[PDB]
Amino acid sequence: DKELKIVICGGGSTYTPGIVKDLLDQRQKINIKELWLYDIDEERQNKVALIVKEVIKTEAPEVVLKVTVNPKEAFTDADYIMAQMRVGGLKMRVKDEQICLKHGCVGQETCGAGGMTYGMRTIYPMVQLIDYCEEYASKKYWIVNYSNPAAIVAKATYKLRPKARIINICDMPVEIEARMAEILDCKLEDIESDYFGLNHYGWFTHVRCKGVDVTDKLKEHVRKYGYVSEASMNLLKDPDWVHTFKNSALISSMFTDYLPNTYWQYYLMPDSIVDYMDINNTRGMQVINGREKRIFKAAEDIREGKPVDLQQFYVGVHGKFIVKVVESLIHDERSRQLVIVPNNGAIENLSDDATVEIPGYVTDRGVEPVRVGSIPRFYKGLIEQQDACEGLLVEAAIEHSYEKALMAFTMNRTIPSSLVAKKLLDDMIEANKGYWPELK
Amino acid sequence: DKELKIVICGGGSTYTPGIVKDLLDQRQKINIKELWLYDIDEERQNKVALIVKEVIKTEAPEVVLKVTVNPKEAFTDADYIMAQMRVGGLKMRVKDEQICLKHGCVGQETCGAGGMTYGMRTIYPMVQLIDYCEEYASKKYWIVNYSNPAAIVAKATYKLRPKARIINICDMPVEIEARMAEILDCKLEDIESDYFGLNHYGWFTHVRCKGVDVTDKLKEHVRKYGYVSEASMNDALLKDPDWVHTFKNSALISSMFTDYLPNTYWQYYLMPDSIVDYMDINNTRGMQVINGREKRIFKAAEDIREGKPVDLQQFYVGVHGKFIVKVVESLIHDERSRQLVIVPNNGAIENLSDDATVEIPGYVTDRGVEPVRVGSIPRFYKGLIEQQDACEGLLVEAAIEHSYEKALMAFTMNRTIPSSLVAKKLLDDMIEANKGYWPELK
Amino acid sequence: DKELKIVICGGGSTYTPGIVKDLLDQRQKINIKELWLYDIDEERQNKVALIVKEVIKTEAPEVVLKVTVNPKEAFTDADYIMAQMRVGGLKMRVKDEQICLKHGCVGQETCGAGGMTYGMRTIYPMVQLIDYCEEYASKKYWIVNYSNPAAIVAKATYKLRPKARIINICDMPVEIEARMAEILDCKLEDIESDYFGLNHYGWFTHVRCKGVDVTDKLKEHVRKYGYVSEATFKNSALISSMFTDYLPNTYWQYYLMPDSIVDYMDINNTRGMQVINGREKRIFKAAEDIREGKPVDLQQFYVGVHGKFIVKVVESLIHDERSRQLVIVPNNGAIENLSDDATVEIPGYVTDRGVEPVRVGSIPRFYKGLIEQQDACEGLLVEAAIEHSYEKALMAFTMNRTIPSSLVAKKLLDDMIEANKGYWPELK
Amino acid sequence: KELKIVICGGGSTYTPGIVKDLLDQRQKINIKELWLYDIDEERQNKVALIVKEVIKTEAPEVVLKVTVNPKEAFTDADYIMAQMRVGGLKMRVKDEQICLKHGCVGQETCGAGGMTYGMRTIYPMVQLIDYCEEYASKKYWIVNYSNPAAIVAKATYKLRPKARIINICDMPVEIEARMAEILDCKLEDIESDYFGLNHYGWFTHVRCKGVDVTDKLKEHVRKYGYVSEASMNDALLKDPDWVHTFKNSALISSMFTDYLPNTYWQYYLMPDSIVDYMDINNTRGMQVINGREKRIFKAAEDIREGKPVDLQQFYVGVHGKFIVKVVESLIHDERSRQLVIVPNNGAIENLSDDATVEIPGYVTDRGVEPVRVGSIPRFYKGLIEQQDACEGLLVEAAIEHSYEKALMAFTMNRTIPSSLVAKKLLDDMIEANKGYWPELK
Ligand SMILES: NC(=O)c1ccc[n+]([C@@H]2O[C@H](COP(=O)([O-])OP(=O)(O)OC[C@H]3O[C@@H](n4cnc5c(N)ncnc54)[C@H](O)[C@@H]3O)[C@@H](O)[C@H]2O)c1
Ligand SMILES: NC(=O)c1ccc[n+]([C@@H]2O[C@H](COP(=O)([O-])OP(=O)(O)OC[C@H]3O[C@@H](n4cnc5c(N)ncnc54)[C@H](O)[C@@H]3O)[C@@H](O)[C@H]2O)c1
Ligand SMILES: NC(=O)c1ccc[n+]([C@@H]2O[C@H](COP(=O)([O-])OP(=O)(O)OC[C@H]3O[C@@H](n4cnc5c(N)ncnc54)[C@H](O)[C@@H]3O)[C@@H](O)[C@H]2O)c1
Ligand SMILES: NC(=O)c1ccc[n+]([C@@H]2O[C@H](COP(=O)([O-])OP(=O)(O)OC[C@H]3O[C@@H](n4cnc5c(N)ncnc54)[C@H](O)[C@@H]3O)[C@@H](O)[C@H]2O)c1
Ligand SMILES: O=P(O)(O)OC[C@H]1O[C@H](O)[C@H](O)[C@@H](O)[C@@H]1O
Ligand SMILES: O=P(O)(O)OC[C@H]1O[C@H](O)[C@H](O)[C@@H](O)[C@@H]1O
Ligand SMILES: O=P(O)(O)OC[C@H]1O[C@H](O)[C@H](O)[C@@H](O)[C@@H]1O
Ligand SMILES: [Mn+2]
Ligand SMILES: [Mn+2]
Ligand SMILES: [Mn+2]
Ligand SMILES: [Mn+2]
Repeated sequence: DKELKIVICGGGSTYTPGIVKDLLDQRQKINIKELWLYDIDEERQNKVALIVKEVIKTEAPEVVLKVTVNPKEAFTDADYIMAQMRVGGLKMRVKDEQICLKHGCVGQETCGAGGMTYGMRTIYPMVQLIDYCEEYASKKYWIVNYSNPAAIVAKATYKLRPKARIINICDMPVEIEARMAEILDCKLEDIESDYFGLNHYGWFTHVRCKGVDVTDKLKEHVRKYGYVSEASMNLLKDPDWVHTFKNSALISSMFTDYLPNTYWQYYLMPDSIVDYMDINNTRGMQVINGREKRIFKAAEDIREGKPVDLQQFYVGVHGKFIVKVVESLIHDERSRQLVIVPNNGAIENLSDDATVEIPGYVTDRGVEPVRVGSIPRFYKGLIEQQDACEGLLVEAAIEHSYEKALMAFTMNRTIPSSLVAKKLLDDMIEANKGYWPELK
Repeated sequence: DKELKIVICGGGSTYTPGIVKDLLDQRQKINIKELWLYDIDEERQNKVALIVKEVIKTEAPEVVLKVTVNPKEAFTDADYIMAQMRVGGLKMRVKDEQICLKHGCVGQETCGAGGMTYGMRTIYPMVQLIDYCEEYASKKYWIVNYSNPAAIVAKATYKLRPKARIINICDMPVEIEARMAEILDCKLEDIESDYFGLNHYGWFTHVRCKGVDVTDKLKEHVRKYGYVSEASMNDALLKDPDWVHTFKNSALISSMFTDYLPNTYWQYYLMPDSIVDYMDINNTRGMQVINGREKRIFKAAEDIREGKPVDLQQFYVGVHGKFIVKVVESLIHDERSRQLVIVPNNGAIENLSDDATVEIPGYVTDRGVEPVRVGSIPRFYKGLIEQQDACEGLLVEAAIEHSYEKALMAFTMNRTIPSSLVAKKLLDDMIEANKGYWPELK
Repeated sequence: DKELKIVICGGGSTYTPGIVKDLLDQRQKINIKELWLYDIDEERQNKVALIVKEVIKTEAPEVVLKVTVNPKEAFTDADYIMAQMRVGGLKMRVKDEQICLKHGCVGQETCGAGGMTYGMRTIYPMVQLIDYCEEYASKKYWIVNYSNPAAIVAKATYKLRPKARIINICDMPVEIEARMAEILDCKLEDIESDYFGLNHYGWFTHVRCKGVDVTDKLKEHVRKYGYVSEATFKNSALISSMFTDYLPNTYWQYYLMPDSIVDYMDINNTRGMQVINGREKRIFKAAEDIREGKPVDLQQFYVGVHGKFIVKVVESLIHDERSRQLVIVPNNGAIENLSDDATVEIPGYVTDRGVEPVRVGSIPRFYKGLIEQQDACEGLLVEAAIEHSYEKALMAFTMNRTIPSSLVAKKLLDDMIEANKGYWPELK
Repeated sequence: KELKIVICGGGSTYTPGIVKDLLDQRQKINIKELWLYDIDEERQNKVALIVKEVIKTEAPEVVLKVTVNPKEAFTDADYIMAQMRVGGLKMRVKDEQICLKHGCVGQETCGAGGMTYGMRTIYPMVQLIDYCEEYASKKYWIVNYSNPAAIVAKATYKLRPKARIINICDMPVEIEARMAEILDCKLEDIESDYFGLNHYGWFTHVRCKGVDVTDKLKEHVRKYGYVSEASMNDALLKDPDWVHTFKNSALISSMFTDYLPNTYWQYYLMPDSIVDYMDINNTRGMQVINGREKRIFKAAEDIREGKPVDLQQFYVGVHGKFIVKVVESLIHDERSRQLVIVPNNGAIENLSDDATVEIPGYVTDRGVEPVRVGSIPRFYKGLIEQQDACEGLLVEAAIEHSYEKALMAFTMNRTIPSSLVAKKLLDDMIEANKGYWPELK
């Protein structure tokens, strides 16, 4: 009910225009006082801010915009801080994907040796974001972080800053039930699923469209066509997410207990992913020539006074799900979202420091995670491997240990051998000088 | 959208006219096809049914009322079963309280040896209620059980019938929240608290009115006056002098242990000395409700049969009916209401065993309860729950395995019982007084 | 092997003449270079030391005796320190038992409010003994502590000094094993039992003499005459009859039947006064008769399997003999249904590097609930020592079974604070 | 008392060795009769010939009995030493052939080959237990040292929890033999702390006569591995594979510097180096056909003709002595501290209860008393948890007759790089093990 200072950490992001409009679509419920754009790359944010200035003009010209690179200005009296940083940028992302494919391992943004490399670049910058809000922001601030790797960052931030008023979320589960809703002619607001596992490492146990269970109806379709549908093709315009949503067919057919997350293709079938990818045109290269080009081109058109199509960025359930989390934090709406919380008994046969991705009711005081219970053996063993992998990686950043990171690389299902882990690790240390913590 | 068949298991209860009116007040949200009153005592239920018909005639005359003692006719195609049975009746309640006071122990309805005795009378009759609904009722039935002892029956029903579509609740925390509403001059709708422990064995960690945390302000008042305010005296529950003494005893407990606001029933566990002296062997609490709540509900039955006018607002008091109807209503429309229910732990409270039936906040869905991950509790409250959970656990094993030694272990474990020697003299006294109600113990 | 420096922490104890002789009997295995007596009451230690040298020269007059009160003197290059201290002495034990009987509670040395009060006196003096040896003693020293209350001391010292080279034992399980052997006509060295629980809070699950299990024959006799045989003890016949699974520890007569003990105890003549005018007075009169040249009987102190059990643990630490004993150890999964920081009393193999406890497994519900209550009771009392909290000490008093209510617990704790000023830590 | 000793699997190549090491303790083991039981009648009698001349040269007063009847061999049996290899030494070859056909490691106990070998031995082991509970002495003991000990011990405990069985393995003792040869220490004075699964553990501390030598061993093993100069003289180092396995541990000990690794970690941590090293037309299972199995059938033919046999070629290795010491400890209650396989149940706190871990324990006359070792670090918890789930899912596939549980188990295994490869390996193992594997719907 109070005027709120909304701060976007990483204003120069390609998702910034879409986030703002989805935040402006909920104006009558979120009392925006000042919309702040914060970033460490000034000239990059200035170009993206010109689109935000046009998104504000076309949707709500009364919203006051603020752009800065000083953390004191951006975070002083900050009420809600939606974090979406990419440490190193997309240029460092293709470096992670090239080194992995050079050694024959999968090169992904969040999975495999690439995601582990991206993680240790984001651990300490995220903690610095925590300390910024603890010093300057409101005493009851909130950091709705959806920057990747969510599994490693949430595990690192919980062990380093346990008292941080933070909520780590991901939209990949929301994107899957967006596909699941179209398979059934169901509307996305009427969908709801039970879920467990780590980030990019979970399963849909039960699905229901408006209270009526559905899991069997979806299981039959996904095992035959995957998460694609005849209406899905109308994000599905991207020729790479059509491969991911289709790849869920073989996984859901071999293991028939639950409906799988699309990120299981990189762990269950890494040999097929390696042959599918191309080191000369990695996914990061595909978005530099795609999403990032179309947002720089739109910034140049605004400078040239030419009309821009602002609906390029108003796509996906990405922005809608994040604003709902903020909206539930403001009015205590008790929204049930698949968020990432410390376990501490939520899943009994898992460790306490494990950051599981489970359903929880978003209160104004934080997430109230639902007690899930015990999980089967096949899913405990997979999570125990990744949880130890992520845990050894965090401990490598805390202790500045080379062996701890080497142990974490060997633990990953992507890395096939202890010898490959050492050769992959030594290449990342060379390519992350100035980003990674120094290992001894 | 679907017409529902609501069955009140135990229609001859003193709370039956209350919850019937509280159920009729939600007529737009609960589509009542028929209202069924089931009981094993035909004559007692027919007298209460006279008042239920008078309540129906006053609030909603379009609701058809069916009264029966046949379980197959009562539970066939049943949609929602609200259990409020008292195995042995108030007759056995005064005998449990008198036997305890005869041995210098706290004789309470649900706490101490009287509660454990009342529990063993209710285990198998509750299981028979479950098998009735599994066999006769709808495949999506729900048993909103609020019969006591809710702690023992929930742990027993979960072990014997784990697949039962049952939800065990209690109004004692809600009644405490009503007092906290009066102390703060806050509306009960705006109240919400964090809570953990067992039934009649819990603690309020945080309490907030309209989202604003008011725990520190409440414990300031409770430490000096207890759960009693000057506006609390105006309501109907605080008319009973036993409830005034019961709420005002929380001042000592909230002053010695300053972490949380205690549940009211800690009066008998933490202070059995001050309770054995306060109670009267010749006028126990069960005797008081016989000369009070039970007397005034069978008087109104005779007044109805004599044409004299009956004051129906006698039984419309308390948050008893309002809380139980809200649970069923949240089961029908999937309202996701956050209530303090009794669920199997299974990691909800990490320091406790899996089969511990803890009383924690949960969201009532049309599929059951989704309990929130409470986490770890400090040492002083773990050790207290570990003792009672072992006590209640050994008592459930005594009913299943028919073991006399497990029952002696259950009585020895309880905090009310001072020694194992008193536990045997009390147990053997309960064996004879409950011949016909208890399971055989070899 | 190496000539070792044996130190007795508490030379003014009434047990010192017995421990010394039991240690001299194993002189062929324990290479003693000099026997030390450490204490803080040099007036009391010098009188008991007169009995020691007379025990020395009547058993082995070639070992060197040393009597000092300087902590650096006694613990420098010390290889084995045998702690038997009693903080407050026997003059405060009588006050712990009188205060409990003032409120109608169990007035015992180690069980109830008397035990918790005694435990709060021994925590920090024990920590100081640890820090004395960590800097002055040998880097592989071993502290064999058997000073009560072992349950509260072992839990407090393990949380405060986790890396302490300490072994907490108790002869009460061995004394029961002695009376068991007398029932079965068995040699004490041939008896061996499986055991679990807290110190003075455990049970005998299986007992065997010469390999043959004799549990059923024992509990037949113990249910009739208790642990007493034809060749406190007799009270265990009721406990073994009401609960038929295991053979109980004798100390369960205070927790399972507290009010029955209160009717048996006389406040004007407590147990601590029986030893004042009994064991303690026979030690000082013996030292008095030694000072006057009167011939003394040194065999009156040689009684008991008390000293022989503690020497056996030390000998097993020296030569790595793998002696299986009932030792108080940190749980950490030895009993699954108990917390990690629970100090369980389970059989373990005494090695040259410490005790290797056997994995016991899960215990049934009735014994878990009783242990969980006492473990939380002792855990809260230890937290009251570290955090200096009056509410934590009140919580621990309320948790104890022998306390009828929290009302009596507050009146009981307040009386203990009045009588233990100078021994207890501050409680805000 | 007089004891009836039964060797389950008399046709084994280790039968003459364990008989020699059993007769060396004839004063500590009162042997009433020595029984050789097996299902292969023709194979056992040939191996029984060597056993007849072993007893002739050592203690000709021992009564020898051969049979193929379980009621004859197991009635009144006091101690049974499990030694079976169901399917034979040639089904082992096809395990190591199919694995290398898909580019995976082909090992007797590790990878898809060991999981396949395990599924063959689960129900035969359950039948051996039910044979003894029904026929043998009421206080019988089964000293099981037949592989895969990890999967068998987990399956036998979940199916027969009250079985009087003790699962052991000489691999830690074979390493302890090598460690003793590096430090000029005697094997009787060696003693080590150890945790993990069977062929999946780590040596945390090592002592020679009670003095820690772990840092001194790490200095040598990180350079030459478990290979030393005195080790070469031993008969096991004359095999070219057992030298490559003991020197391969140099890298694993150099990368993970916490503990000394079990030599079987080369198959889990290095599936690239092993598949490159293995020859598909001459696997380890083939090297024992024309190697160990040829030297024992040569000796069996030498006896029936009259030619005197050299029996000391079967009298090498810590395998037999370590097994006889365990059974001797059960008879006289010697409390021998051995590295055995027991149900966890809190022994390793941060592991599941049904996990069968390999930890030190004191062998009494009533079973093994394992020591409480506590929690293990994160890197070693995650590795064991993955293998524990792998072996757990494989045991469930045997009990529940589920094809999906088997596919889940083959996918969890570290040596299998993909679910696609896990499905292709499982389908080939099903066809090759028809009649040995249970049905998988
Ligand atoms: N979890 C999910 O479901 C999900 C979905 C989409 C995007 N994301 C995350 O969104 C982020 C942005 O993606 P993008 O394609 O727009 O990236 P981008 O590289 O185009 O932009 C990232 C922005 O972050 C800024 N930044 C970098 N380090 C920073 C720091 N320490 N503090 C503040 N700002 C910093 C950069 O300067 C840049 O402006 C990534 O972390 C991505 O993984 C996550
Ligand atoms: N959960 C709580 O906090 C809470 C609050 C109020 C009441 N209660 C419980 O409500 C119940 C009723 O209280 P009351 O004072 O109105 O009781 P009451 O004695 O006046 O009436 C109880 C009724 O139950 C019937 N009954 C007994 N055994 C039965 C069986 N096996 N099947 C069906 N009906 C059976 C009796 O015949 C009688 O009609 C008690 O169990 C009481 O403890 C619980
Ligand atoms: N656990 C068992 O099985 C077992 C058996 C018998 C006795 N005990 C305990 O062992 C101890 C034996 O002593 P006792 O009963 O003969 O009493 P005691 O009073 O005769 O001797 C205790 C000695 O401890 C000394 N002391 C006090 N504070 C000290 C400190 N800080 N450092 C060193 N010495 C200190 C005293 O001055 C005195 O000399 C007592 O605590 C007794 O209860 C335990
Ligand atoms: N400590 C260890 O872990 C260790 C050490 C050495 C050998 N082993 C195991 O020893 C076993 C034997 O090795 P080997 O090379 O001598 O084998 P082998 O092939 O030479 O002999 C195995 C014998 O088992 C018999 N057999 C098969 N099924 C049987 C059944 N159901 N009951 C009884 N006997 C049966 C066969 O007929 C054959 O005679 C293998 O399982 C091997 O892995 C393990
Ligand atoms: O019947 P009474 O003794 O008045 O009890 C009144 C009731 O108060 C609350 O509702 C408690 O939760 C019940 O357990 C109790 O029965
Ligand atoms: O001191 P007493 O009354 O003689 O007690 C006899 C001794 O035996 C008990 O078992 C305790 O271990 C000692 O604390 C006690 O001193
Ligand atoms: O490869 P092989 O010659 O058959 O020997 C293999 C054997 O050697 C190791 O030392 C292990 O102790 C055994 O478990 C294994 O089966
Ligand atoms: Mn994501
Ligand atoms: Mn109640
Ligand atoms: Mn003692
Ligand atoms: Mn082996």
